[PDB]
Order: sequence, then C-alpha cells, then structure tokens
Amino acid sequence: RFLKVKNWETDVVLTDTLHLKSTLETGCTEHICMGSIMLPSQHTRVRTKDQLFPLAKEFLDQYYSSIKRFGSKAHMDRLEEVNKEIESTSTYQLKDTELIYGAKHAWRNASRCVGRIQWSKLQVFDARDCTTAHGMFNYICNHVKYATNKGNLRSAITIFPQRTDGKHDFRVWNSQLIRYAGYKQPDGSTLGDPANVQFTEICIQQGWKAPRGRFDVLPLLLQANGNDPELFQIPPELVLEVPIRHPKFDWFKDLGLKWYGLPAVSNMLLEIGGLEFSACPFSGWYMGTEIGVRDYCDNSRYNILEEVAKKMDLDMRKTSSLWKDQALVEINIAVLYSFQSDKVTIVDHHSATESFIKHMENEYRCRGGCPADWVWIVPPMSGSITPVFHQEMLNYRLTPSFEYQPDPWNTHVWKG
Amino acid sequence: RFLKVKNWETDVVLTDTLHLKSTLETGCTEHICMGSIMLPSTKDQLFPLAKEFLDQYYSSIKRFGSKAHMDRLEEVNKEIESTSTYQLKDTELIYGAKHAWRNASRCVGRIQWSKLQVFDARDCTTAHGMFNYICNHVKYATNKGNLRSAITIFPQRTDGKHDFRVWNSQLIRYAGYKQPDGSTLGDPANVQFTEICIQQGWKAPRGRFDVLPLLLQANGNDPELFQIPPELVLEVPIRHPKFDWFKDLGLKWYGLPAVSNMLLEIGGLEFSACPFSGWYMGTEIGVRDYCDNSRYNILEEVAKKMDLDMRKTSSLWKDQALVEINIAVLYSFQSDKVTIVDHHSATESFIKHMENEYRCRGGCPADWVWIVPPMSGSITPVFHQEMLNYRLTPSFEYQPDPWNTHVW
Ligand code: HEM
Ligand code: HEM
Ligand SMILES: Cc1cc(N)nc(CCc2cc(CC[C@@H]3CCCN3C)cc(F)c2F)c1
Ligand SMILES: Cc1cc(N)nc(CCc2cc(CC[C@@H]3CCCN3C)cc(F)c2F)c1
Ligand SMILES: C[C@H](O)[C@H](O)[C@H]1CNc2nc(N)[nH]c(=O)c2N1
Ligand SMILES: C[C@H](O)[C@H](O)[C@H]1CNc2nc(N)[nH]c(=O)c2N1
Ligand SMILES: [Zn+2]
Repeated sequence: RFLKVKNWETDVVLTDTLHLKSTLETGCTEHICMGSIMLPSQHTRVRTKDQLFPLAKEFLDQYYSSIKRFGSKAHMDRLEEVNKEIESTSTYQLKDTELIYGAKHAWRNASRCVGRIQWSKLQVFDARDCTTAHGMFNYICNHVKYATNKGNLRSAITIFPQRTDGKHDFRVWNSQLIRYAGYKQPDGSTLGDPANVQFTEICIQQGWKAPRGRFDVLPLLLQANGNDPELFQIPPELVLEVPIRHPKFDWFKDLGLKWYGLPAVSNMLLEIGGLEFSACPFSGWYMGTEIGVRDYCDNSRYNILEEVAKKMDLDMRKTSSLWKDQALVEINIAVLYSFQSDKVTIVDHHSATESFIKHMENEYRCRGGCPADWVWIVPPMSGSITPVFHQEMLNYRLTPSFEYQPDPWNTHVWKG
Repeated sequence: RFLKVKNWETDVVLTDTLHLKSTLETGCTEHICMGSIMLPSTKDQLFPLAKEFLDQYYSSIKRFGSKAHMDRLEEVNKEIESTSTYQLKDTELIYGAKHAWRNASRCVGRIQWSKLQVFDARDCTTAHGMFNYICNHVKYATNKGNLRSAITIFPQRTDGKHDFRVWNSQLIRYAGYKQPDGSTLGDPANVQFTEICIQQGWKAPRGRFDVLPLLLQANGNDPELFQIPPELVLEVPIRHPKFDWFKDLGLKWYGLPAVSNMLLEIGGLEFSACPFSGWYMGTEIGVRDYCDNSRYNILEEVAKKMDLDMRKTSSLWKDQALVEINIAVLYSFQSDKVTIVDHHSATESFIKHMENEYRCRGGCPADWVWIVPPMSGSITPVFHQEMLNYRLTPSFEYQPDPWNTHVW
C-alpha cells in the first residue's frame, strides 16, 4: 500500500512506502486522533528473552541491508552469534558499528525533530565501559567540550550501559545537561527557570549549595548501575553562555538575560534492536525559537513579554494591539543576533524549516518516506510563513528510536 | 477508553467521554497518524442515521423515551419506507445546523455555536430564488458591520441528479487573473474560478480586488451568474495606525467570511448548498490571505517599505512585517466598526469553550493543527492544550468541486 502527502504551497506530492516498515503504535485509532497528545502511552518506556531475538533480528537485517551485505555470511553468522548470546546470557552486545548505525537512525527516525537533515553527521561516544557516576561525569564533560567546540557546535551522543534487569539502570537525572535552576519563593513568585523548580529542589536536598540567582547552571545528578545518584558541578569554563542583547534596543542588555549555547537532551531512552540505553545524552545546536519563544516567553517559563513590551512602550491595554506578538519578534531577533555576534552556532526557524523540507523530499526519494509530526515540526511563531506549515506529513514510529521514560526520582529505589 | 487531555500551561486535565459517541472515521490507524492531512476521504443506511439523530434531539429537549419521541421515530420510519427519504421538522433542522457547527473540530469560533441564525430555504426552486435567499443572508449577517452568525439551508439532495450547489467557495471572494507576463493579478486561489466565471459569461474588471459574481446551481441545472449588490458587500480599506504609507499599498478586504461549498449532514440527509457565515479572526486575512506565498504575498513589499534588512532570513524581517500587517487588519476593522476577533481573544474563548463542553457535554472534538493560529502559536493558550480529534454528527463535510461533476 502506497500513501501520498501533498505540499499545498507547491503542489509537490510525495509517495510514502516507508510507513509499511512501521512496528510500534501511534496512539491513534480509526475513531480518535491523539495527534496532539504530548506523551501518548506509546512514546514512553522490563523485557525478556521472549521478544528480544525478533527485535534483534529485525535490527540486524536493517543494519546489513544498509551496508549492502544482506544475506551475507557475515550477516548470517552475526544473527547466529546474537541468537546464542541471547539464549545464553538473556541479552546481547552491539558491535561498535551497530551502535553508531543505531544511534544515527534513532535520530533519523525522530519524527518530531526538525533538524534531521544533519542525522548522518553525528559523533557517537561509546561509554558502555562506564561503571560509576564519577566515570559518567568524565564522559559527559568530554561530550560537552567536544560538542561545544568553542561555539562551532558539533552534534554528539554519549551512550552509557544498556538496561539489564531494570534494577541497575544508568540514568542522567537532569532533563538536559545544561539548564538553569528555578527557585520557588515563599511569596509564590519564581526565581530562575520555573521549568526546573522540582529538579532544583532534588539537587538542593542532595546537598547542592544553590547560589539562588536567576541563571545558575544546575549540577549534574548521575546514576550509575542503579545506585543512588551523585552530584557533580560541570566545570564553568566548559559551559558556553551568550549574553542576550538586541541590535537596535540598547536597553535590552539591561534585562540581564543570557542563555547557554549547547542544547543537550539527557533524559530520553535510546532503543536499538530491543536493547534499552536509558542514559544517552545527545546535543546539537539551537533553533532560535526554542530560546526566544518557548524559554523566554512561555507564561510558565521566564515570561519576559511583559517587561520587554513595557520597555518597548507598546499599547499593552488591549491584546488586539498585538503587543505580545511584537515583543516576541524583538526577543527572537535579540537571541539570533547575540548568538551570531558571539559566533555560537544557531539556526533561525526559516532556515531550519526550509532545510527540513529538502531533507524530507530527499528522504522520500532515497528511503520511501520520512515520518514527521506536524504538531512539533511547525515552529512556535510565524507558523504559516514557514514552508512546513503547508506540508502534509505522515507520522509513524520506526526503530531504532528515542523514547520518553519516567523521571528517575519517581521510580528509583533508594539505597541510602 | 475514558480519555484525559492535559493543558500543559495550566496543568488543567479534562476527561473526555464524548468520543465514545463518535461515528465516522478519522483516517488514522494505530500504525499511522494522518492528523496533518488536509482532506482525508440506500433505504437501509438511512433509518439508523435518522434514529441516532432523533435520539440525541429528543434527549437534548429532555423528552427521550417520551410519547412524542417514539411517535416521531415511528413517523420518520414510515416516511423512509414510503418515500426513501424524509423531511426534518423546523426545530430538528435548527438543532442539526447548530450542532454541525458545535461538532466542527477545526473551528476555533465555536463558543458562539448556540447563537446561530438558521434560514430555512428548503422551499427554493431556482437559481434566482437562491440569489434572493443569499442576498438576504448577506444583509442579515453583515448588519452594518455588527456581524451575526447565519446559515441558509437549500433543499437536501435527493437522487444526486437534482443537487443544489453554490459554486463559489465563499459568498464573497476577490477575483484572480493570470497575467500574460507570468505573475498573477488579484487572488491566486481564485484563478480557476475566475476563469469559469468569465468562461461562463462574466465581464471582469480585471482589477486586483474585484468581487466575484455568484454562480448558483438549483435542482442540478446549469449554474447562473448573479452580481451581489455592492451595497451589501461590506469592505474595509486597510491602513496602519503608525505607518501612513500603509494606506498607499491599496489593500482592502471584505468583512463577511461566508463558506459556501461545504455539505451539511443531519440525520443521514445531505444539504449540498448551505452557505454559512460568521466574522473573521484577524490572522485569516493578515497571515494567510495577505502573506501566503500562494496568495497576495505582500510580505516582501511591506518589508521594503519598512526598510528592514531583507538580506538574511535571521533578521526575522518576515516576522516583523507579518506582525505589522496583522496589527493593521485589526486596526482597520475596529476603526470601521466591523466585527473582528484577534487570535489571542479567540483562542482564550476556545479554551473557555472547551472547559464548558467537557463540563456540560463530556468533551469537545478539536483539531489542534487547525485550532492553533498561523502566527505566534505558543503564546496563545491553545498551543499548550492537548485536544482529541474525532468525528461527530451532525457535521459539515467537504464535497467535490461542482465543475468536475456537473452533467452539463
Ligand atoms: C543539530 C541541530 C538540531 C536542531 C536544530 C534540532 C531541533 C529540534 C527541535 C526544535 C525540536 C522540537 C522540540 C522542542 O521544541 O522542544 C526537536 C526535537 C527532537 N530532536 Fe532534534 N535538533 C537537533 C539535533 C538533534 C540531535 C543531534 C538529536 C539526537 C541525536 C535530536 C533528536 C531529537 C528528538 C528525539 C526530538 C524529539 C523530542 C520528543 O519526542 O519530545 N535532535 N529537535
Ligand atoms: C463566528 C465567528 C467564527 C470564527 C471566528 C471562526 C473561525 C474559524 C477559523 C479560524 C477556522 C480555520 C479554517 C481556516 O483557517 O480557513 C474555521 C474553520 C471552520 N469553521 Fe469556524 N469561525 C466562525 C464561525 C463559524 C460558523 C458560524 C460556522 C458554521 C455554522 C463555522 C464552521 C467552521 C468549519 C466547518 C470549519 C472547518 C472546515 C474544515 O473542516 O476544513 N464557523 N473557523
Ligand atoms: C539535540 C537538540 C537540539 C535542539 N536544537 N533542541 C533540542 C531540544 C529538543 C528536545 C526537547 C525535549 C523535551 C521538550 C520538553 C518536554 C515536552 C515539552 N518540553 C517541556 C526532548 C527531546 F528529546 C528533545 F530533543 C535538542
Ligand atoms: C464562517 C467562517 C468564519 C470565519 N471566521 N472563517 C471562515 C473560513 C474558515 C473556513 C475555511 C474552509 C476551507 C479552507 C481552505 C480549504 C483548504 C485550505 N483552505 C485554503 C472551510 C470552512 F468551512 C471554513 F469555515 C468561516
Ligand atoms: C498541511 C497542513 O495540513 C495544512 O497546511 C493546514 C495546516 N493547518 C491549517 N490551519 C488552518 N486554520 N487553516 C489551514 O488552511 C490549514 N492548513
Ligand atoms: C499540547 C501540545 O501537543 C504541546 O503543547 C506541544 C505542541 N507542539 C510542540 N512543538 C514543539 N516543538 N515543542 C513543544 O513543546 C510542543 N508542545
Ligand atoms: Zn492521528
């Protein structure tokens, strides 16, 4: 069965056959679309030898196809080797080549990621020999240095040991490797990043001396082999930050804003051939709107629209003045200007969405499809003047994949 | 099976049971979501449809299982066995139309759903008659700029050979002509229709904002051209409250958004001609009509007049111009006292409407892809609102364009 998507701006129609290789479920049915649910049951992640070899076999079939060795003696022997290692040891180990392939294809298959044109240029750091939280700190430091590269950002992922019985998990408790603390005040107001208040409290309880400023980089909280997590401060010279100024508004610097340069997601689960890598930090570079729209202007985040509009002296009485929309653009101009001025890699939403359209068309041509989540691909400002708004998209889940997992502090069994 | 939807900006969680009543299909499966696809796809079938509708109608008036209910169910059952169709009582027709709007999961304006004015045009027989009903609709809905929601319902389909159709997509739309030199004058979305108008007899001004004539088809006959009287077409010249050069652009839009090419389904009956109208949300004109590349596409021209740095996309000059254009639209309509709602006000209304529907109905089908405005998405409350999309009936459905179908 073939399926067609149409771009209603260009009338370009593409044909998807790749959705036929889809295994996992969407969450939708014939009678309800769950397309806007943030965490469906299926996108989140306890696994026995029963279902593991079919998952291994499918991944290895995919791997050896991609290297033009399907049905080779190398292919058949590896299947035999994995089979015996599973029945003997109940799991198996990926080769280095398989791990790299798997991690790149997990990114390639991330239907909510607009930055996937870059998927083949991913630096994979094998941290599967790591055993302790200190060892994890060292691997993460090296990732942060390599990926930052003095502002010339490089995509990277660091992969810690896979889950075994679910009782010895490696976890990075931070949602992102670099994030600002958030503090709830007795008067109800929040200082810093409201998104991080719960995590900041865990860190403080674990013994972190909080500076209690508005832009305090949080410490790393690292769990190795299912032991209690441990606190580590990222070396400040490794944390690249950009002061935010506006190219025309000199008062903008006086808002005291900055942001870190490296977006590095650290709380997701990487699934490859039925193996679960529960600690797999990955990083790229920012699209401007992630900082300027969501981080600064979400009502539940830094929420600076009011103060920015106040200093612009906009008509703030009625919303029909679009003072909210006016300030949002300026703030997003400032983020982009500050990053480019400091020669820190960033991409605006116009460039990033045009690239993704080209990526997607290329993927239909060479791969038969490109799974894409329109709800997430369309940027959070100026939607319809980007070409993805007009792009029909098919969403389905391929493996290897990145999945959500529950926050560790809700599942962890504390040792003491 | 009793589903939850979270708003992530407020942590409010609503429980949806209404979707269990869903009847039609969504186009998705467990293996693939088609949430962003624009248009996914006898006597026996008719009575169950009628029963389901009459069941919900007599429930809404708290007469479920009453004498009158069973009597009406009996009477419609008899009419279908006899005539192979049936006719709605006026009260049922009004209910059905209001609920088709209530059920339109892509519409952000549905908080107003119960205040719809329904014009029963089922006694209509000719295109001249259709024209009369439509002029009355336009005048009533326009109301000197104090816009009022309205629908006019022409006779239901019978055998598919006697269809009533309005060929225009909207009662009021600007013409579009291809220029010999390559580009497009007027509205590019309306180039083929502007063709069929001329190509059926229209005398075009070949201007930029020429109101298209109505192309009315009654009882499946050939469609006929009618000019809407200009004094009924309320238009707003577009100026900016800060940029005096803005007026020089020569932009205007019409005040009445009036969809005329959809199909209204009630209790299994199909109303192929059912023009309906409300009032604009500001982004419909300014973001889509003016700035879509496939439309009037004035962005580059406006940015030049603002003297913005158009060398690189990262100066966000398109975003800056886009905001100003939409400030102007709202300013112009408000100054002329023509009803319009900005996208902040309308989405806040829709959140309140969802809360109302979940509380008094058990849910509210909603299509996030269409509810979220085409600018400033994440600073409106609907962006952070999970939504369950499902198809309830009565409903508005899309239908094939008539010129592809009409046995001429
Ligand atoms: C290199 C430049 C990259 C850019 C510009 C980019 C951009 C984005 C953006 C804007 C989102 C939307 C999420 C949000 O708004 O919070 C996203 C999602 C995502 N990105 Fe990328 N990204 C990049 C690199 C990467 C890399 C290196 C990986 C993994 C190896 C990755 C994996 C993902 C995944 C898994 C999601 C989905 C998150 C979810 O399902 O909730 N991205 N990306
Ligand atoms: C009164 C103020 C109203 C407002 C502000 C409003 C707003 C909107 C908007 C912004 C859309 C998105 C579609 C697009 O972007 O082109 C839409 C769709 C729609 N509206 Fe409403 N509307 C209003 C009244 C009505 C009325 C009176 C009806 C019918 C009785 C209606 C039925 C619909 C339907 C059926 C759709 C979606 C068509 C589809 O499925 O593609 N609307 N509306
Ligand atoms: C590598 C990279 C590059 C880039 N440019 N941006 C990112 C961040 C994108 C991103 C976000 C989230 C969580 C968003 C959270 C959860 C729900 C809503 N929000 C609160 C999870 C991810 F896996 C992810 F990749 C990553
Ligand atoms: C009553 C009313 C009030 C208001 N404020 N706006 C409207 C117009 C919105 C609208 C659009 C469309 C088609 C959109 C077309 C077809 C494909 C994509 N697009 C180009 C169908 C509708 F039923 C509709 F209601 C109507
Ligand atoms: C491809 C995509 O479905 C298409 O561009 C849709 C997206 N969302 C929309 N939303 C609204 N309100 N109106 C539209 O015409 C569209 N078009
Ligand atoms: C409810 C809704 O799905 C939620 O707000 C989503 C919508 N789209 C998004 N898109 C991106 N890129 N990031 C997000 O956090 C979200 N949030
Ligand atoms: Zn779906």
